[PDB]
Amino acid sequence: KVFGRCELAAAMKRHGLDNYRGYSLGNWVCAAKFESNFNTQATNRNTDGSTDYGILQINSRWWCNDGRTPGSRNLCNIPCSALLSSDITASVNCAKKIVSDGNGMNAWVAWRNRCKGTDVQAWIRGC
Ligand SMILES: [Cl-]
Repeated sequence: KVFGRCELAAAMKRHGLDNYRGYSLGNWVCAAKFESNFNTQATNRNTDGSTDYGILQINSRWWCNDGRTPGSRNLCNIPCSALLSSDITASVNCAKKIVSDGNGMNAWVAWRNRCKGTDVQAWIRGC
């Protein structure tokens, strides 16, 4: 599915992301916009043989297991296929582990480059 902006904001808030580990809700909404264009089925292959999966483009080298990525660590203990559900639960649960690992939201390249330093609360304004 393709979420609307406020639709995703509300779902992410229900799933506990607002202010999680220091990151206000707008950060997460902006990240999803630029990572997946709000599409729960987005996938992108990388040079290292990994793939990024779902609404938050979770990577198959470190975080989820897709069975085809060399050096897999599966630190979220989740099959990547679950991260292509239209229900965001598994992606949120893994994102919480990622953002707790010690480098904040820097794991998300699109957030680092296109969200960080901007007024991210604009992404939840009007909702
Ligand atoms: Cl604005």
